[PDB]
Amino acid sequence: SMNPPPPETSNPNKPKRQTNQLQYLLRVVLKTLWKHQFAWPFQQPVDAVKLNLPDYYKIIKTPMDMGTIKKRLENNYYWNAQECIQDFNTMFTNCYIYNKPGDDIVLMAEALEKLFLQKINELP
Ligand SMILES: COc1ccccc1S(=O)(=O)Nc1ccc2c(c1)CN(C)C(=O)N2
Ligand code: NA
Repeated sequence: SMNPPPPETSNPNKPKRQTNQLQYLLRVVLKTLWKHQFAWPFQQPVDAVKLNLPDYYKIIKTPMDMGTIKKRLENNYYWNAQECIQDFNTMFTNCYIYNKPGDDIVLMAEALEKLFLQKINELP
């Protein structure tokens, strides 16, 4: 039932880059998912305590969320767009691993993932 430390959004010895694809990821891909009606459960690390998911971090070993991704993009944390896309991917996959098909949270993820894949297709 306890919360690990959240994923790092800074790392001084990690090599950083600003690519036009990273800037799109923040301006278009994240900005869009963030405003969606189903974004709220993914805007911060899962709080296993408040949300009574005491098995969450017993099951999910690579947690990720949009609050973390957003800060990482804001902190120029990534080397390339693929690293960032990978964090979105981890976020979705965790949801599908942890919860059951037909859970409301799964239908939420599923709608953001459809939207995500549509906005990523238009990646410059
Ligand atoms: C039943 O609780 C919920 C159902 C749908 C959406 C959100 C909630 S909750 O925020 O009250 N609790 C919740 C319940 C389950 C999850 C999560 C949150 C977050 N998450 C990423 C996950 O994978 N499972
Ligand atoms: Na650098």
